[PDB]
Amino acid sequence: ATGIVMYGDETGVQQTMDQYKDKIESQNKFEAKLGTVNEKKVLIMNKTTAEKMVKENMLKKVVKEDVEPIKALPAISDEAGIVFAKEEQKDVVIDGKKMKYEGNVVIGDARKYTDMYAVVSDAEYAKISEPVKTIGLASFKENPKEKIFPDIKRGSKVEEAHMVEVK
Repeated sequence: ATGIVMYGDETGVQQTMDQYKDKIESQNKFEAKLGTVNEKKVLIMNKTTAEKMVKENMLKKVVKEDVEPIKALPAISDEAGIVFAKEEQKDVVIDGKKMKYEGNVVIGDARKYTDMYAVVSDAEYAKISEPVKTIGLASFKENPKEKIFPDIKRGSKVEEAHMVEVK
């Protein structure tokens, strides 16, 4: 793996990219809102953002003890947002709207930063008041696992980070 997915405030994610800019060959920033539902964390994004994550192969279905990138985002509409979680969850309500369960899909190669992931229409997302967070994907020119990754984890710029296999 040569990718690192990081989560946190935009400024912390950006500062981290900046620190390692000459070592990074590509990067992607995705905005989401981090909230809670039923004592669990939920990372909420809009359709436009989730579609872009699918194009980077960053939404991955959990399969046995591994992961496989989803190739299409399930249908999203104002009357039917979706939720991804480890187990079936049919009572997830976000901003008064019940989400439709769409399986055990995670960002990157493991469940990090949240318990569940929700995707709602762009118009629905605009109405959610929860704090905005940035999900950053950095693809490194060379293996960053032995020094860069632990330094990011020990640091205080991002809230969470994990190694991932890039597209």
